[PDB]
Amino acid sequence: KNAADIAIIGGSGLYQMQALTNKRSVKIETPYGEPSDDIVLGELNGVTVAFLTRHGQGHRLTPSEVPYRANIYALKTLGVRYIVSVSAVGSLQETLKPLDMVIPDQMIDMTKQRVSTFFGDGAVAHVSMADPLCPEVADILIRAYDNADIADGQCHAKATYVCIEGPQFSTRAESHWYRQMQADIIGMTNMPEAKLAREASIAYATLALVTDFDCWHPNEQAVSADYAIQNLMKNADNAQQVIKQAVALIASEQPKSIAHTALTQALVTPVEAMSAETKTRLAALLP
Amino acid sequence: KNAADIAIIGGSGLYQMQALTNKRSVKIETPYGEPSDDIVLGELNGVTVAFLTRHGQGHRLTPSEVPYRANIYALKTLGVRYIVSVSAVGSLQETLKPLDMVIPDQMIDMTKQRVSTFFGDGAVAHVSMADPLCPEVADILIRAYDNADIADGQCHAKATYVCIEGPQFSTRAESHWYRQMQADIIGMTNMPEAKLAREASIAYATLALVTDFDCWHPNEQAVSADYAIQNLMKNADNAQQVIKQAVALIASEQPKSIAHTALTQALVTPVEAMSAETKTRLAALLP
Amino acid sequence: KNAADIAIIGGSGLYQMQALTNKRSVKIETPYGEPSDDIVLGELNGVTVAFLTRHGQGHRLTPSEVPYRANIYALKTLGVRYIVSVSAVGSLQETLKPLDMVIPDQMIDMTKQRVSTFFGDGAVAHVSMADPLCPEVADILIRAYDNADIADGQCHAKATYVCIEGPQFSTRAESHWYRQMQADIIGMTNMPEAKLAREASIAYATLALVTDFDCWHPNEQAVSADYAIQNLMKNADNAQQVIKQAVALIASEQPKSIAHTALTQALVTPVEAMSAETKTRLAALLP
Ligand SMILES: CCN(CC)c1ccc2c(-c3ccccc3C(=O)O)c3ccc(=[N+](CC)CC)cc-3oc2c1
Ligand SMILES: CCN(CC)c1ccc2c(-c3ccccc3C(=O)O)c3ccc(=[N+](CC)CC)cc-3oc2c1
Ligand SMILES: CCN(CC)c1ccc2c(-c3ccccc3C(=O)O)c3ccc(=[N+](CC)CC)cc-3oc2c1
Ligand SMILES: CCN(CC)c1ccc2c(-c3ccccc3C(=O)O)c3ccc(=[N+](CC)CC)cc-3oc2c1
Ligand SMILES: CCN(CC)c1ccc2c(-c3ccccc3C(=O)O)c3ccc(=[N+](CC)CC)cc-3oc2c1
Ligand SMILES: CCN(CC)c1ccc2c(-c3ccccc3C(=O)O)c3ccc(=[N+](CC)CC)cc-3oc2c1
Ligand SMILES: [Cl-]
Ligand SMILES: [Cl-]
Ligand SMILES: [Cl-]
Ligand SMILES: [Cl-]
Ligand SMILES: [Cl-]
Ligand SMILES: [Cl-]
Repeated sequence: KNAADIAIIGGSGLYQMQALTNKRSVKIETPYGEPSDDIVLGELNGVTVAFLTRHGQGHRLTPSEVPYRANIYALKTLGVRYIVSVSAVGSLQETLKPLDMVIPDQMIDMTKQRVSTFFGDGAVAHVSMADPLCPEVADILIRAYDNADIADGQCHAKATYVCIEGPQFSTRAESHWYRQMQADIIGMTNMPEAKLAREASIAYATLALVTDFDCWHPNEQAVSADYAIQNLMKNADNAQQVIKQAVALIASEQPKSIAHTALTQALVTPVEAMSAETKTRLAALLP
Repeated sequence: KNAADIAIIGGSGLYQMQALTNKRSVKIETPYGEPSDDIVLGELNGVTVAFLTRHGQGHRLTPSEVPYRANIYALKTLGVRYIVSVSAVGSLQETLKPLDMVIPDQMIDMTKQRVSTFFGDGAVAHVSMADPLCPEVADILIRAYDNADIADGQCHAKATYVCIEGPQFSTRAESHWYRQMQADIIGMTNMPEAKLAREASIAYATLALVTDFDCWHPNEQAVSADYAIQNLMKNADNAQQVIKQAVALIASEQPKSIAHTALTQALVTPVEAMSAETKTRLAALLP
Repeated sequence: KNAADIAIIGGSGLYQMQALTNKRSVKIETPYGEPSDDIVLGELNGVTVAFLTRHGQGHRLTPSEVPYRANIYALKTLGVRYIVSVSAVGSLQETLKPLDMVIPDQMIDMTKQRVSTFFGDGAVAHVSMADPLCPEVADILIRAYDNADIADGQCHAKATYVCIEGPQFSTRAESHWYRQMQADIIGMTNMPEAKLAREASIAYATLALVTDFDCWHPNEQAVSADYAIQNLMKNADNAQQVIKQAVALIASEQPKSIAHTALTQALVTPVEAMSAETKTRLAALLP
């Protein structure tokens, strides 16, 4: 009977959602192997939410090895229609400061080595990622931030997230180049997660937590190393207040998302043309 | 006795060449496994042409999983000296409109996960891709287009094709970025096909069929979804007329291509230095 | 008892270091398989240096298949604290001419298919690559060049190296694009080598040998093909004089490098949290 309309995918610094009631863990098997950790289900004011720690318990996974296809497939099997990804990012812009949040509206996928589709091997589909972060969810995030009355920082909307492979932080020349491409924040995880969520017909948007300037800033002075985890911990607690507010808005407003029908004019291979093995592997994504 | 000097690699919307006479299919085994489909051989005015459907019958393959090395190796075994790749593309430029054709002269390889050389594991070679689309074949395509007297659209030469991994269409920020890199059209398939054709000493050029603006255009209005396959079908039939004319010109003119000797000053490992296994795998490419 | 504080990783045209005395070869097993070739140990004026031919004997490896993790791991096991990578590059800038040397201070990793970290599968670490080429070693290289009194060319410092996957040389549009990103030289090998050296806490810098303009120059005239190996051979012999001088300076000056402590605030997984298998695989990199 385990079902949730709304999921939170928690990034660096988010290993649990403390405030959920009647917490219970579910191990979901998928055709893509195991998700990053058992998915936690609980209620935030009677609204059932699924919480998935992207890096697993103890932060055991690097961005490149996160099982993105299992995680999105598992959330699909729970009936999730809305995902909020909560991710630590570096800032590429002077006006986006540590402890600010950013709700990007665009993304550029610079990742190299990640499987970034559920398709292939028997089924062809080409979803549009023109608007890769659902504006109805992004608008909710903006009002959720304001509703949370956060003491530190501000929230910026309409930014571009560039996703890199990792795990190392960027060289200065790479940071300069991402700036020239008009990117605003940098992270390692929201691709291929945004692509996969779209293929799975799930509305997906990102609440980014600015943890520092990328390296385009000479952090050289002895005043940089340990504050950086402490601000990651402060960001994470601010993020929890924002999520509380956002879950409330999604539950009451239930916005229509273009993601919800993304597969239907993108699927090239008719379901009747798929092999038994292909249909079985794609079962939760197909109408 | 199955030999062809000229091959057409057909993209989205091109699953056959109807006009060829004495059609016959050949299954070619290669050291890279099977090509995308049986290669069809037939005569266009007594000129033997090989036709290969890049996506296989029924459009079964996504761009990332096309067996590019098998396809080019197989066409090499038939003695093909000239390839025309016929590919559906998105436009990144206002003046390149749906139903136009584009004959690019440059390419940028943004693909991530494709094996993009026949070399490695026993043999080292570094071919130049400075001019990655043979200008002698591109010039033939331009005159072929004019000779075909196409009713809809115009043909543009001297454009840059950016090849992305796919399968999803680009985000708006990615489209903006490709524009800033001076790319003109976007597709998913002509890399590594152009690199492999060059390593195989085969002259290779692209006839691109504009199927729509990339996403940098708000197709939002209900007036976009189904016309998009119908214009892909119109493009494909216009393309057939162009190919008819181009095969005629290549057959009569037999232009000299720099691709024809591309391997000879690029090969670092002397053939006498290769292992038996390496020589056998590379046999059709070596002098 | 085989130990060296300093290693030279030799690129195209560098298959040995002739001047070392009491040469002896060591085969090092690593958890990442075998290095590119047996590492040669010898003394340059009584200073022990390790010499590793990146492409193996006979130039047998392409850039994509070099075992970068084995090579860096093996040099770590010898106690190497300083690496000079000596690499052939193409120039993207008019003022960087064939036979010049370039000591870059920045790098952009455009490679696609290379394992670019020792981390994952049990251990998470995020080293900063903000300054990816140790300025203390780069400054030594500059003074080493001057000390070597090279007859042909000049040496340029403070350049950006863009690393591409290879093996083909760049299209003109790609060369144009790398110019627009403010890159100065192009090579195929120093990523992921620079990332891995940083994770291994080894100071790493590059002596780049300009072997020609990239393709952004019409080498068309019959005056280009064979001079290109002869200038690669002249570069290589100039490089040996520079290395002689650089080894001397590193040995006497022993500069402190930020690389030397790069792992200590970057490691996320506590050593006590790693599995036996993970600790064993990472043993030489861990404190
Ligand atoms: C030389 C520039 N300095 C070094 C002292 C830094 C320092 C930290 C980062 C971080 C970062 C990551 C985790 C915790 C704190 C930080 C921080 O900054 O202070 C980053 C954290 C994320 C990030 N995004 C880039 C992929 C990925 C999330 C970029 C980051 O860049 C940093 C640069
Ligand atoms: C290799 C990458 N190229 C870039 C254009 C593509 C992209 C899309 C298609 C589509 C297609 C594209 C967008 C949305 C829906 C479809 C679809 O398919 O429904 C197609 C849709 C139908 C189709 N035919 C298969 C024979 C239908 C007769 C072929 C299609 O080919 C495509 C090729
Ligand atoms: C939001 C922007 N709109 C959505 C309604 C579109 C719509 C379609 C495409 C297509 C496309 C692909 C197959 C059939 C028709 C189309 C079309 O456009 O109408 C494309 C087809 C190819 C293409 N190249 C990009 C890789 C690959 C061929 C890009 C395309 O971009 C499209 C954007
Ligand atoms: C790792 C990537 N780097 C970028 C410069 C390269 C690139 C090319 C070569 C070549 C080379 C380059 C272009 C055309 C022909 C050759 C060739 O090789 O014939 C070489 C050609 C000969 C050669 N020697 C092998 C010991 C010949 C003595 C070494 C070569 O090394 C190259 C390295
Ligand atoms: C059309 C442009 N012309 C063709 C005649 C060339 C010619 C050579 C290169 C070389 C190159 C590589 C090995 C030996 C000599 C050369 C050379 O140039 O003359 C290169 C050698 C390295 C290089 N870096 C690019 C990856 C890699 C080392 C780029 C190179 O670009 C070249 C372009
Ligand atoms: C997925 C990519 N994102 C980009 C910011 C990152 C990047 C870094 C961290 C770090 C981190 C970052 C930089 C330097 C040291 C660390 C560290 O870790 O010591 C972390 C350091 C500690 C940590 N906590 C694990 C639960 C400590 C409580 C989490 C960290 O998460 C990171 C995430
Ligand atoms: Cl932790
Ligand atoms: Cl920092
Ligand atoms: Cl179809
Ligand atoms: Cl459309
Ligand atoms: Cl050689
Ligand atoms: Cl040359």
